[PDB]
Amino acid sequence: WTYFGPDGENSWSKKYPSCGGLLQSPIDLHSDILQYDASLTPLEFQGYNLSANKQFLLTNNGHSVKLNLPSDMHIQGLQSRYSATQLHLHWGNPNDPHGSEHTVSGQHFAAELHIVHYNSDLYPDASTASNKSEGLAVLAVLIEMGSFNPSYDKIFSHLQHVKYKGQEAFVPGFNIEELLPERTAEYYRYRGSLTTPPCNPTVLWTVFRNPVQISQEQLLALETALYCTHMDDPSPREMINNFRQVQKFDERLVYTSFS
Amino acid sequence: KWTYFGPDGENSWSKKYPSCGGLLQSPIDLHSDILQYDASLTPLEFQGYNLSANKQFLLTNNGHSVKLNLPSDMHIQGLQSRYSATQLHLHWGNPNDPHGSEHTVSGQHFAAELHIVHYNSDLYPDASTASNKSEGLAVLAVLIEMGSFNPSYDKIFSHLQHVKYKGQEAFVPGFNIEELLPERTAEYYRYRGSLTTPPCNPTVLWTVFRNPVQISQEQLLALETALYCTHMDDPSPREMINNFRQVQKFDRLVYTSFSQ
Ligand SMILES: NS(=O)(=O)c1c(F)c(F)c2c(c1F)N(Cc1ccccc1)CCS2(=O)=O
Ligand SMILES: NS(=O)(=O)c1c(F)c(F)c2c(c1F)N(Cc1ccccc1)CCS2(=O)=O
Ligand SMILES: [Zn+2]
Ligand SMILES: [Zn+2]
Repeated sequence: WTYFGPDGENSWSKKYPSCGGLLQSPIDLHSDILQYDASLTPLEFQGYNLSANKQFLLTNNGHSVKLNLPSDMHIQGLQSRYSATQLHLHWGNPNDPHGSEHTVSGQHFAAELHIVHYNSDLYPDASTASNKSEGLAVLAVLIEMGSFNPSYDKIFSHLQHVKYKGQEAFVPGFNIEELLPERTAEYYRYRGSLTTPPCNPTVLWTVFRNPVQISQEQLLALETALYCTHMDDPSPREMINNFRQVQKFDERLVYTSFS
Repeated sequence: KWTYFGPDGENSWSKKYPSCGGLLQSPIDLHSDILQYDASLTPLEFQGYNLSANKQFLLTNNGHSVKLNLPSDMHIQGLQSRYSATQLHLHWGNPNDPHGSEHTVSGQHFAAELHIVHYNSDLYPDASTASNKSEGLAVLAVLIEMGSFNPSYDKIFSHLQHVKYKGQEAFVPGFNIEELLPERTAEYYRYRGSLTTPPCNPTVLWTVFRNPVQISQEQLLALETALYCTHMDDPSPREMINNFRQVQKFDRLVYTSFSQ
Protein backbone atom coordinates (compact mmCIF):
# COMPACT_ATOMS: atom_id res chain seq x y z
CA TRP A 1 0.00 0.00 0.00
CA THR A 2 1.10 3.58 -0.67
CA TYR A 3 -0.22 7.16 -0.62
CA PHE A 4 -0.27 7.55 -4.45
CA GLY A 5 -0.87 5.78 -7.78
CA PRO A 6 -2.92 2.61 -8.01
CA ASP A 7 -2.10 1.32 -4.50
CA GLY A 8 -3.10 4.63 -2.82
CA GLU A 9 -5.76 5.26 -0.25
CA ASN A 10 -8.86 4.64 -2.40
CA SER A 11 -7.64 1.08 -2.97
CA TRP A 12 -6.62 0.22 0.65
CA SER A 13 -10.00 -1.40 1.30
CA LYS A 14 -9.23 -4.16 -1.23
CA LYS A 15 -6.64 -5.79 1.00
CA TYR A 16 -7.62 -4.09 4.27
CA PRO A 17 -11.41 -4.20 4.57
CA SER A 18 -11.57 -2.02 7.65
CA CYS A 19 -10.38 0.91 5.52
CA GLY A 20 -13.85 0.88 3.96
CA GLY A 21 -15.64 0.33 7.28
CA LEU A 22 -16.95 2.48 10.08
CA LEU A 23 -15.28 4.99 12.41
CA GLN A 24 -12.54 5.98 9.95
CA SER A 25 -9.97 8.68 10.71
CA PRO A 26 -8.79 11.40 10.16
CA ILE A 27 -11.61 13.95 10.23
CA ASP A 28 -12.22 17.66 10.05
CA LEU A 29 -12.59 19.23 13.50
CA HIS A 30 -15.09 22.08 13.12
CA SER A 31 -17.31 24.08 15.49
CA ASP A 32 -20.72 22.50 14.53
CA ILE A 33 -19.60 19.07 15.74
CA LEU A 34 -17.70 20.02 18.93
CA GLN A 35 -19.22 19.58 22.37
CA TYR A 36 -17.57 20.40 25.70
CA ASP A 37 -17.32 17.39 28.00
CA ALA A 38 -16.32 18.00 31.63
CA SER A 39 -15.20 14.35 31.96
CA LEU A 40 -12.19 15.14 29.78
CA THR A 41 -9.62 15.60 32.53
CA PRO A 42 -5.87 16.28 31.84
CA LEU A 43 -3.74 13.36 30.78
CA GLU A 44 -0.50 12.69 32.60
CA PHE A 45 2.53 11.59 30.54
CA GLN A 46 4.56 9.09 32.57
CA GLY A 47 7.92 7.65 31.66
CA TYR A 48 8.21 10.21 28.78
CA ASN A 49 11.56 11.47 30.02
CA LEU A 50 13.58 8.72 28.27
CA SER A 51 16.92 7.74 29.73
CA ALA A 52 19.66 9.65 27.93
CA ASN A 53 21.75 6.54 28.63
CA LYS A 54 19.48 4.48 26.39
CA GLN A 55 19.10 4.40 22.64
CA PHE A 56 15.81 4.27 20.74
CA LEU A 57 15.51 2.91 17.24
CA LEU A 58 14.46 5.17 14.36
CA THR A 59 13.28 3.37 11.26
CA ASN A 60 12.15 3.95 7.74
CA ASN A 61 9.66 1.16 6.98
CA GLY A 62 8.83 2.50 3.51
CA HIS A 63 5.47 3.71 4.71
CA SER A 64 6.73 5.72 7.61
CA VAL A 65 9.70 6.98 9.71
CA LYS A 66 9.00 5.82 13.24
CA LEU A 67 10.78 6.09 16.59
CA ASN A 68 10.33 2.99 18.77
CA LEU A 69 9.32 3.77 22.33
CA PRO A 70 9.58 1.69 25.50
CA SER A 71 6.55 0.21 27.18
CA ASP A 72 7.38 1.86 30.57
CA MET A 73 6.24 5.07 28.82
CA HIS A 74 2.49 5.50 29.26
CA ILE A 75 -0.53 7.78 29.51
CA GLN A 76 -2.26 8.00 32.86
CA GLY A 77 -5.79 9.37 33.13
CA LEU A 78 -7.70 7.05 30.78
CA GLN A 79 -9.72 4.11 32.25
CA SER A 80 -6.84 1.72 31.47
CA ARG A 81 -3.15 2.36 31.21
CA TYR A 82 -2.06 2.89 27.59
CA SER A 83 1.62 2.17 26.97
CA ALA A 84 3.60 3.75 24.18
CA THR A 85 4.86 1.79 21.21
CA GLN A 86 6.12 4.31 18.63
CA LEU A 87 5.83 7.83 17.27
CA HIS A 88 5.86 9.05 13.66
CA LEU A 89 4.88 12.04 11.53
CA HIS A 90 2.80 12.96 8.47
CA TRP A 91 3.55 15.82 6.06
CA GLY A 92 2.88 17.28 2.62
CA ASN A 93 5.46 18.48 0.12
CA PRO A 94 7.45 21.69 -0.57
CA ASN A 95 5.00 22.87 -3.22
CA ASP A 96 1.99 22.41 -0.89
CA PRO A 97 3.36 22.24 2.68
CA HIS A 98 0.05 21.32 4.36
CA GLY A 99 0.07 17.67 5.22
CA SER A 100 -1.55 17.22 8.63
CA GLU A 101 -4.10 14.39 8.80
CA HIS A 102 -6.68 16.09 10.95
CA THR A 103 -7.94 19.49 9.79
CA VAL A 104 -9.44 22.31 11.90
CA SER A 105 -12.29 24.29 10.27
CA GLY A 106 -11.28 22.71 6.98
CA GLN A 107 -7.61 23.79 7.22
CA HIS A 108 -4.58 21.58 7.17
CA PHE A 109 -1.60 22.24 9.35
CA ALA A 110 1.90 21.81 7.95
CA ALA A 111 2.40 18.38 9.54
CA GLU A 112 1.19 16.15 12.37
CA LEU A 113 2.94 14.03 15.05
CA HIS A 114 1.33 10.82 16.36
CA ILE A 115 2.37 8.99 19.53
CA VAL A 116 0.81 5.47 19.31
CA HIS A 117 -0.15 3.67 22.54
CA TYR A 118 -1.96 0.42 23.32
CA ASN A 119 -4.05 -0.82 26.25
CA SER A 120 -1.44 -2.75 28.17
CA ASP A 121 -3.88 -3.50 31.06
CA LEU A 122 -5.98 -5.66 28.70
CA TYR A 123 -3.51 -6.73 25.99
CA PRO A 124 0.12 -7.90 25.68
CA ASP A 125 1.31 -5.75 22.79
CA ALA A 126 0.04 -3.18 20.29
CA SER A 127 -0.30 -5.73 17.49
CA THR A 128 -2.61 -7.86 19.58
CA ALA A 129 -4.52 -4.80 20.90
CA SER A 130 -5.04 -3.28 17.47
CA ASN A 131 -8.13 -5.29 16.47
CA LYS A 132 -9.57 -5.35 19.97
CA SER A 133 -12.07 -3.38 22.07
CA GLU A 134 -10.48 -0.35 23.74
CA GLY A 135 -7.24 -1.38 22.04
CA LEU A 136 -5.37 1.76 21.00
CA ALA A 137 -4.91 5.43 21.92
CA VAL A 138 -3.07 7.91 19.71
CA LEU A 139 -1.93 11.39 20.72
CA ALA A 140 -1.84 13.91 17.85
CA VAL A 141 0.14 17.14 17.75
CA LEU A 142 -0.58 19.64 14.95
CA ILE A 143 2.58 21.29 13.58
CA GLU A 144 2.86 24.75 11.93
CA MET A 145 5.87 26.60 10.54
CA GLY A 146 7.38 29.20 12.96
CA SER A 147 10.42 29.38 15.20
CA PHE A 148 13.07 26.63 15.27
CA ASN A 149 12.19 23.82 17.64
CA PRO A 150 15.25 22.23 19.34
CA SER A 151 13.18 19.33 20.64
CA TYR A 152 11.86 18.23 17.27
CA ASP A 153 15.45 18.56 16.03
CA LYS A 154 16.35 15.68 18.39
CA ILE A 155 14.48 13.52 15.81
CA PHE A 156 15.04 15.51 12.64
CA SER A 157 18.89 15.60 13.02
CA HIS A 158 18.86 11.83 12.40
CA LEU A 159 16.70 11.75 9.27
CA GLN A 160 19.61 11.56 6.77
CA HIS A 161 20.59 8.22 8.29
CA VAL A 162 17.12 6.76 7.58
CA LYS A 163 16.62 8.14 4.06
CA TYR A 164 15.78 4.75 2.52
CA LYS A 165 13.35 1.97 3.34
CA GLY A 166 14.97 -0.54 5.72
CA GLN A 167 17.49 1.92 7.18
CA GLU A 168 17.72 2.44 10.95
CA ALA A 169 19.45 4.86 13.31
CA PHE A 170 19.80 5.03 17.07
CA VAL A 171 18.36 8.07 18.90
CA PRO A 172 19.55 8.77 22.50
CA GLY A 173 16.67 9.10 24.93
CA PHE A 174 15.18 12.62 25.42
CA ASN A 175 12.03 14.01 27.07
CA ILE A 176 9.23 13.15 24.61
CA GLU A 177 6.91 15.55 26.48
CA GLU A 178 8.97 18.33 24.84
CA LEU A 179 7.23 17.43 21.57
CA LEU A 180 3.80 18.22 23.02
CA PRO A 181 2.22 21.68 22.73
CA GLU A 182 1.22 24.23 25.29
CA ARG A 183 -1.81 23.54 27.48
CA THR A 184 -2.10 19.84 26.82
CA ALA A 185 -5.21 19.98 29.05
CA GLU A 186 -6.99 21.43 25.96
CA TYR A 187 -7.78 18.67 23.44
CA TYR A 188 -10.27 17.14 21.07
CA ARG A 189 -11.38 13.54 21.75
CA TYR A 190 -13.21 11.06 19.54
CA ARG A 191 -13.36 7.34 18.70
CA GLY A 192 -11.84 6.57 15.33
CA SER A 193 -9.36 4.41 13.48
CA LEU A 194 -5.79 3.95 12.41
CA THR A 195 -5.16 6.29 9.46
CA THR A 196 -3.14 3.67 7.64
CA PRO A 197 -3.86 0.02 6.83
CA PRO A 198 -5.25 -1.99 8.46
CA CYS A 199 -7.44 1.01 9.45
CA ASN A 200 -8.81 -0.77 12.54
CA PRO A 201 -11.59 1.25 14.21
CA THR A 202 -10.03 0.77 17.63
CA VAL A 203 -8.35 4.14 18.34
CA LEU A 204 -9.22 6.65 21.01
CA TRP A 205 -7.92 9.89 19.47
CA THR A 206 -6.66 12.83 21.47
CA VAL A 207 -5.78 15.77 19.23
CA PHE A 208 -4.26 18.63 21.20
CA ARG A 209 -5.92 21.99 20.66
CA ASN A 210 -2.74 24.01 20.26
CA PRO A 211 -0.09 23.41 17.56
CA VAL A 212 3.67 23.40 17.95
CA GLN A 213 6.12 25.23 15.75
CA ILE A 214 9.03 24.13 13.71
CA SER A 215 11.16 26.29 11.42
CA GLN A 216 10.93 26.71 7.68
CA GLU A 217 14.17 24.72 7.36
CA GLN A 218 13.04 21.92 9.71
CA LEU A 219 9.81 21.48 7.73
CA LEU A 220 11.70 21.39 4.45
CA ALA A 221 14.14 18.79 5.86
CA LEU A 222 11.21 16.61 6.93
CA GLU A 223 9.62 16.93 3.48
CA THR A 224 12.81 16.25 1.49
CA ALA A 225 14.98 13.91 3.59
CA LEU A 226 13.15 10.59 3.07
CA TYR A 227 12.31 8.18 0.24
CA CYS A 228 9.68 5.47 0.32
CA THR A 229 11.99 2.98 -1.56
CA HIS A 230 15.08 0.89 -0.81
CA MET A 231 18.47 2.43 -1.59
CA ASP A 232 18.98 0.12 -4.59
CA ASP A 233 15.54 0.74 -6.14
CA PRO A 234 16.05 1.96 -9.75
CA SER A 235 12.76 3.92 -9.50
CA PRO A 236 13.01 5.95 -6.26
CA ARG A 237 9.91 7.42 -4.60
CA GLU A 238 10.07 10.52 -2.33
CA MET A 239 8.27 10.09 1.00
CA ILE A 240 5.85 13.03 0.61
CA ASN A 241 2.13 13.61 1.02
CA ASN A 242 2.01 10.73 3.53
CA PHE A 243 -1.37 11.69 5.01
CA ARG A 244 -4.85 10.24 4.49
CA GLN A 245 -7.67 12.47 3.21
CA VAL A 246 -10.32 13.33 5.79
CA GLN A 247 -13.23 10.95 6.13
CA LYS A 248 -16.97 11.60 6.36
CA PHE A 249 -18.02 11.94 10.00
CA ASP A 250 -21.92 12.16 10.09
CA GLU A 251 -24.24 12.24 13.15
CA ARG A 252 -21.25 12.28 15.50
CA LEU A 253 -19.54 14.65 17.90
CA VAL A 254 -16.02 15.38 18.78
CA TYR A 255 -15.75 16.06 22.44
CA THR A 256 -13.61 18.91 23.71
CA SER A 257 -11.95 19.41 27.07
CA PHE A 258 -12.33 23.19 26.57
CA SER A 259 -15.31 25.43 25.96
CA LYS B 1 -25.09 -1.07 -5.77
CA TRP B 2 -22.42 1.60 -5.00
CA THR B 3 -23.50 4.16 -2.47
CA TYR B 4 -22.22 7.19 -0.53
CA PHE B 5 -22.51 5.49 2.86
CA GLY B 6 -21.65 2.11 4.37
CA PRO B 7 -19.80 -0.95 2.91
CA ASP B 8 -20.52 0.13 -0.63
CA GLY B 9 -19.43 3.72 -0.01
CA GLU B 10 -16.64 5.69 -1.57
CA ASN B 11 -13.61 3.98 0.04
CA SER B 12 -14.87 0.72 -1.55
CA TRP B 13 -15.73 1.99 -5.08
CA SER B 14 -12.32 0.96 -6.40
CA LYS B 15 -13.05 -2.70 -5.58
CA LYS B 16 -15.54 -2.78 -8.49
CA TYR B 17 -14.52 0.33 -10.49
CA PRO B 18 -10.74 0.41 -10.89
CA SER B 19 -10.56 3.97 -12.17
CA CYS B 20 -11.88 5.18 -8.80
CA GLY B 21 -8.46 4.20 -7.42
CA GLY B 22 -6.54 5.60 -10.39
CA LEU B 23 -5.11 8.97 -11.31
CA LEU B 24 -6.73 12.35 -11.99
CA GLN B 25 -9.64 11.90 -9.59
CA SER B 26 -12.20 14.55 -8.69
CA PRO B 27 -13.38 16.48 -6.75
CA ILE B 28 -10.56 18.50 -5.20
CA ASP B 29 -9.99 21.33 -2.74
CA LEU B 30 -9.29 24.63 -4.49
CA HIS B 31 -6.57 26.41 -2.49
CA SER B 32 -3.82 28.90 -3.23
CA ASP B 33 -0.82 26.55 -3.38
CA ILE B 34 -2.18 24.67 -6.36
CA LEU B 35 -3.74 27.59 -8.34
CA GLN B 36 -2.08 29.33 -11.28
CA TYR B 37 -3.41 32.05 -13.49
CA ASP B 38 -3.63 31.17 -17.18
CA ALA B 39 -4.39 34.12 -19.50
CA SER B 40 -5.35 31.62 -22.27
CA LEU B 41 -8.55 30.71 -20.36
CA THR B 42 -10.90 32.91 -22.34
CA PRO B 43 -14.67 33.06 -21.77
CA LEU B 44 -16.89 30.14 -22.67
CA GLU B 45 -19.85 30.81 -24.84
CA PHE B 46 -23.17 29.17 -23.83
CA GLN B 47 -25.27 28.35 -26.94
CA GLY B 48 -28.82 27.05 -26.96
CA TYR B 49 -29.10 27.23 -23.16
CA ASN B 50 -32.39 29.15 -23.48
CA LEU B 51 -34.68 26.13 -23.70
CA SER B 52 -38.21 26.79 -24.94
CA ALA B 53 -40.83 26.99 -22.16
CA ASN B 54 -43.23 25.23 -24.55
CA LYS B 55 -40.94 22.15 -24.70
CA GLN B 56 -40.35 19.73 -21.84
CA PHE B 57 -37.28 17.91 -20.59
CA LEU B 58 -37.14 14.62 -18.71
CA LEU B 59 -36.16 14.59 -15.03
CA THR B 60 -35.22 11.07 -13.84
CA ASN B 61 -34.24 9.48 -10.52
CA ASN B 62 -31.81 6.66 -11.42
CA GLY B 63 -31.22 5.68 -7.78
CA HIS B 64 -27.84 7.39 -7.59
CA SER B 65 -28.80 10.84 -8.86
CA VAL B 66 -31.74 12.82 -10.17
CA LYS B 67 -30.76 14.21 -13.56
CA LEU B 68 -32.45 16.58 -15.99
CA ASN B 69 -31.85 15.45 -19.58
CA LEU B 70 -30.69 18.22 -21.88
CA PRO B 71 -30.87 18.53 -25.68
CA SER B 72 -27.76 18.15 -27.81
CA ASP B 73 -28.43 21.57 -29.46
CA MET B 74 -27.26 23.06 -26.17
CA HIS B 75 -23.51 23.68 -26.50
CA ILE B 76 -20.44 25.24 -24.95
CA GLN B 77 -18.04 27.03 -27.28
CA GLY B 78 -14.59 28.12 -26.38
CA LEU B 79 -13.19 24.71 -25.76
CA GLN B 80 -11.08 23.41 -28.51
CA SER B 81 -13.98 21.24 -29.63
CA ARG B 82 -17.65 22.04 -29.28
CA TYR B 83 -19.27 20.19 -26.37
CA SER B 84 -22.97 19.39 -26.26
CA ALA B 85 -24.97 19.15 -23.06
CA THR B 86 -26.37 15.80 -21.98
CA GLN B 87 -27.73 16.30 -18.42
CA LEU B 88 -27.48 18.29 -15.24
CA HIS B 89 -27.73 17.15 -11.61
CA LEU B 90 -26.84 18.28 -8.07
CA HIS B 91 -24.96 17.11 -4.98
CA TRP B 92 -26.01 17.99 -1.43
CA GLY B 93 -25.72 17.17 2.27
CA ASN B 94 -28.58 16.52 4.70
CA PRO B 95 -31.08 18.52 6.81
CA ASN B 96 -28.82 18.53 9.86
CA ASP B 97 -25.65 19.29 7.84
CA PRO B 98 -26.38 21.39 4.67
CA HIS B 99 -22.79 21.11 3.42
CA GLY B 100 -22.74 18.84 0.43
CA SER B 101 -20.70 20.48 -2.33
CA GLU B 102 -18.11 18.22 -3.97
CA HIS B 103 -15.42 20.79 -4.63
CA THR B 104 -14.27 22.77 -1.63
CA VAL B 105 -12.61 26.20 -1.65
CA SER B 106 -9.81 26.81 0.85
CA GLY B 107 -11.12 23.75 2.77
CA GLN B 108 -14.77 24.76 3.12
CA HIS B 109 -17.80 23.04 1.70
CA PHE B 110 -20.60 24.91 0.07
CA ALA B 111 -24.21 23.91 0.68
CA ALA B 112 -24.56 22.07 -2.65
CA GLU B 113 -23.18 21.95 -6.17
CA LEU B 114 -24.73 21.86 -9.67
CA HIS B 115 -23.04 19.92 -12.48
CA ILE B 116 -23.88 20.43 -16.17
CA VAL B 117 -22.42 17.46 -18.03
CA HIS B 118 -21.32 17.90 -21.68
CA TYR B 119 -19.62 15.59 -24.14
CA ASN B 120 -17.48 16.24 -27.16
CA SER B 121 -20.10 16.07 -29.93
CA ASP B 122 -17.53 17.01 -32.61
CA LEU B 123 -15.86 13.63 -31.97
CA TYR B 124 -18.44 11.31 -30.41
CA PRO B 125 -22.11 10.41 -31.01
CA ASP B 126 -23.13 10.30 -27.36
CA ALA B 127 -21.79 10.95 -23.85
CA SER B 128 -21.39 7.22 -22.99
CA THR B 129 -18.97 6.79 -25.91
CA ALA B 130 -17.17 10.07 -25.04
CA SER B 131 -16.76 9.07 -21.39
CA ASN B 132 -13.82 6.72 -21.99
CA LYS B 133 -11.97 9.10 -24.33
CA SER B 134 -9.38 11.73 -23.41
CA GLU B 135 -11.15 15.07 -22.70
CA GLY B 136 -14.34 13.31 -23.93
CA LEU B 137 -16.39 15.10 -21.24
CA ALA B 138 -16.62 18.68 -19.94
CA VAL B 139 -18.49 19.40 -16.74
CA LEU B 140 -19.47 22.85 -15.55
CA ALA B 141 -19.76 23.19 -11.78
CA VAL B 142 -21.66 25.86 -9.87
CA LEU B 143 -21.08 26.14 -6.13
CA ILE B 144 -24.31 26.77 -4.19
CA GLU B 145 -24.53 28.75 -0.95
CA MET B 146 -27.44 28.96 1.49
CA GLY B 147 -28.90 32.40 0.83
CA SER B 148 -31.83 33.93 -1.05
CA PHE B 149 -34.64 31.94 -2.63
CA ASN B 150 -33.70 31.21 -6.24
CA PRO B 151 -36.69 31.08 -8.63
CA SER B 152 -34.58 29.62 -11.46
CA TYR B 153 -33.37 26.62 -9.43
CA ASP B 154 -36.95 26.22 -8.20
CA LYS B 155 -37.93 25.43 -11.81
CA ILE B 156 -36.13 22.10 -11.12
CA PHE B 157 -36.71 21.73 -7.38
CA SER B 158 -40.52 22.16 -7.63
CA HIS B 159 -40.65 18.77 -9.47
CA LEU B 160 -38.51 16.71 -7.08
CA GLN B 161 -41.55 15.51 -5.03
CA HIS B 162 -42.56 13.77 -8.29
CA VAL B 163 -39.35 11.78 -8.82
CA LYS B 164 -38.86 10.76 -5.17
CA TYR B 165 -38.04 7.12 -5.97
CA LYS B 166 -35.61 5.26 -8.18
CA GLY B 167 -36.99 4.76 -11.70
CA GLN B 168 -39.46 7.67 -11.56
CA GLU B 169 -39.50 10.30 -14.29
CA ALA B 170 -41.20 13.72 -14.67
CA PHE B 171 -41.22 16.48 -17.28
CA VAL B 172 -39.85 19.94 -16.60
CA PRO B 173 -40.83 22.79 -18.96
CA GLY B 174 -37.86 24.43 -20.66
CA PHE B 175 -36.23 27.46 -19.12
CA ASN B 176 -33.05 29.39 -19.64
CA ILE B 177 -30.34 27.19 -18.13
CA GLU B 178 -27.99 30.18 -18.03
CA GLU B 179 -30.13 31.41 -15.13
CA LEU B 180 -28.51 28.65 -13.05
CA LEU B 181 -25.00 30.10 -13.64
CA PRO B 182 -23.40 32.64 -11.29
CA GLU B 183 -22.15 36.14 -11.91
CA ARG B 184 -19.02 36.68 -13.97
CA THR B 185 -18.85 33.30 -15.67
CA ALA B 186 -15.63 34.53 -17.31
CA GLU B 187 -14.00 33.81 -13.89
CA TYR B 188 -13.44 30.10 -13.38
CA TYR B 189 -11.13 27.32 -12.26
CA ARG B 190 -10.10 24.75 -14.89
CA TYR B 191 -8.44 21.37 -14.33
CA ARG B 192 -8.23 17.84 -15.68
CA GLY B 193 -10.10 15.32 -13.57
CA SER B 194 -12.66 12.59 -13.44
CA LEU B 195 -16.26 11.63 -12.95
CA THR B 196 -17.01 11.96 -9.22
CA THR B 197 -19.05 8.76 -9.23
CA PRO B 198 -18.28 5.26 -10.52
CA PRO B 199 -16.88 4.48 -12.98
CA CYS B 200 -14.67 7.50 -12.09
CA ASN B 201 -13.23 7.75 -15.61
CA PRO B 202 -10.42 10.36 -15.75
CA THR B 203 -11.84 11.97 -18.86
CA VAL B 204 -13.40 15.22 -17.61
CA LEU B 205 -12.32 18.77 -18.26
CA TRP B 206 -13.71 20.55 -15.18
CA THR B 207 -14.75 24.21 -15.11
CA VAL B 208 -15.75 25.36 -11.63
CA PHE B 209 -17.08 28.92 -11.68
CA ARG B 210 -15.42 31.27 -9.21
CA ASN B 211 -18.62 32.77 -7.79
CA PRO B 212 -21.38 30.77 -6.09
CA VAL B 213 -25.12 31.12 -6.50
CA GLN B 214 -27.61 31.15 -3.61
CA ILE B 215 -30.64 28.98 -2.89
CA SER B 216 -32.71 29.25 0.29
CA GLN B 217 -32.69 27.13 3.44
CA GLU B 218 -36.18 26.00 2.48
CA GLN B 219 -35.02 24.96 -1.00
CA LEU B 220 -32.11 23.06 0.53
CA LEU B 221 -34.39 21.32 3.03
CA ALA B 222 -36.78 20.28 0.23
CA LEU B 223 -33.85 18.97 -1.81
CA GLU B 224 -32.41 17.12 1.20
CA THR B 225 -35.74 15.47 2.17
CA ALA B 226 -37.53 14.77 -1.14
CA LEU B 227 -35.53 11.98 -2.66
CA TYR B 228 -34.70 8.31 -2.18
CA CYS B 229 -32.08 6.11 -3.78
CA THR B 230 -34.49 3.14 -3.68
CA HIS B 231 -37.58 2.04 -5.53
CA MET B 232 -41.06 3.01 -4.30
CA ASP B 233 -41.65 -0.57 -3.07
CA ASP B 234 -38.25 -1.24 -1.51
CA PRO B 235 -38.53 -2.61 2.08
CA SER B 236 -35.15 -1.07 3.03
CA PRO B 237 -35.50 2.58 1.85
CA ARG B 238 -32.42 4.78 1.63
CA GLU B 239 -32.63 8.58 1.56
CA MET B 240 -30.71 10.37 -1.20
CA ILE B 241 -28.57 12.53 1.08
CA ASN B 242 -24.86 13.26 1.47
CA ASN B 243 -24.35 12.39 -2.18
CA PHE B 244 -20.91 13.98 -2.55
CA ARG B 245 -17.49 12.37 -2.81
CA GLN B 246 -14.64 13.51 -0.49
CA VAL B 247 -11.91 15.60 -2.11
CA GLN B 248 -9.00 13.71 -3.68
CA LYS B 249 -5.23 14.01 -3.53
CA PHE B 250 -4.00 16.30 -6.18
CA ASP B 251 -1.35 13.87 -7.78
CA ARG B 252 -1.86 18.60 -10.80
CA LEU B 253 -2.35 22.41 -10.86
CA VAL B 254 -5.68 24.12 -11.23
CA TYR B 255 -5.63 26.96 -13.75
CA THR B 256 -7.59 30.14 -13.13
CA SER B 257 -9.03 32.60 -15.64
CA PHE B 258 -8.68 35.32 -12.97
CA SER B 259 -5.41 36.50 -11.52
CA GLN B 260 -6.79 38.05 -8.32
N1 LIG C 1 -1.40 7.34 11.78
S1 LIG C 1 -1.39 5.87 12.58
O1 LIG C 1 -1.01 6.13 13.95
O2 LIG C 1 -2.65 5.20 12.30
C1 LIG C 1 -0.15 4.87 11.81
C2 LIG C 1 0.70 5.27 10.81
F1 LIG C 1 0.68 6.50 10.29
C3 LIG C 1 1.63 4.40 10.25
F2 LIG C 1 2.43 4.83 9.28
C4 LIG C 1 1.73 3.08 10.69
C5 LIG C 1 0.92 2.64 11.72
C6 LIG C 1 -0.02 3.55 12.25
F3 LIG C 1 -0.82 3.13 13.23
N2 LIG C 1 0.98 1.33 12.13
C7 LIG C 1 -0.28 0.58 12.37
C8 LIG C 1 -0.41 -0.17 13.67
C9 LIG C 1 -0.26 0.47 14.91
C10 LIG C 1 -0.40 -0.24 16.10
C11 LIG C 1 -0.70 -1.60 16.05
C12 LIG C 1 -0.87 -2.25 14.83
C13 LIG C 1 -0.73 -1.54 13.64
C14 LIG C 1 2.25 0.63 12.08
C15 LIG C 1 2.58 0.43 10.63
S2 LIG C 1 2.92 2.01 9.92
O3 LIG C 1 2.68 1.99 8.51
O4 LIG C 1 4.23 2.35 10.39
N1 LIG D 1 -20.54 14.38 -10.77
S1 LIG D 1 -20.52 13.61 -12.25
O1 LIG D 1 -20.91 14.57 -13.26
O2 LIG D 1 -19.25 12.92 -12.37
C1 LIG D 1 -21.76 12.32 -12.21
C2 LIG D 1 -22.62 12.05 -11.16
F1 LIG D 1 -22.61 12.74 -10.02
C3 LIG D 1 -23.55 11.01 -11.23
F2 LIG D 1 -24.35 10.79 -10.20
C4 LIG D 1 -23.64 10.21 -12.37
C5 LIG D 1 -22.81 10.46 -13.47
C6 LIG D 1 -21.88 11.52 -13.35
F3 LIG D 1 -21.07 11.80 -14.37
N2 LIG D 1 -22.88 9.64 -14.58
C7 LIG D 1 -21.65 9.22 -15.26
C8 LIG D 1 -21.55 9.37 -16.75
C9 LIG D 1 -21.71 10.62 -17.37
C10 LIG D 1 -21.60 10.76 -18.74
C11 LIG D 1 -21.32 9.64 -19.52
C12 LIG D 1 -21.14 8.40 -18.92
C13 LIG D 1 -21.25 8.25 -17.54
C14 LIG D 1 -24.16 9.03 -14.93
C15 LIG D 1 -24.44 8.00 -13.87
S2 LIG D 1 -24.80 8.86 -12.38
O3 LIG D 1 -24.53 7.99 -11.24
O4 LIG D 1 -26.11 9.42 -12.56
ZN1 LIG E 1 -0.08 8.59 12.11
ZN1 LIG F 1 -21.91 15.56 -10.33
